[PDB]
Amino acid sequence: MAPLQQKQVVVSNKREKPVNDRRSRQQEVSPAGTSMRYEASFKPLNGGLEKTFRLQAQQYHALTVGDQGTLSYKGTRFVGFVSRTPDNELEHHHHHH
Repeated sequence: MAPLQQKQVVVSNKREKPVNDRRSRQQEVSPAGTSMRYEASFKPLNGGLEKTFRLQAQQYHALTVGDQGTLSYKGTRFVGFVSRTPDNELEHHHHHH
């Protein structure tokens, strides 16, 4: 059993660490060049090592760096990120233009 552990974190910086596929069964690192899976660093407000989770391009485009907000994770397993003010809470339905 695992409850949704939610704590407010800082989206500090984007990161990119090289990846290797599990099928390689490598006994060594040996990066497979690069990848389009951009990583986001979630820093705990109470101090600690940044939680660098790997995201897709479409996913990284969904959040903003600097946006302090709630993080929903279960241990080391990333579930979802909860922005305080999502895009549509700024981009409202009533416009002048």
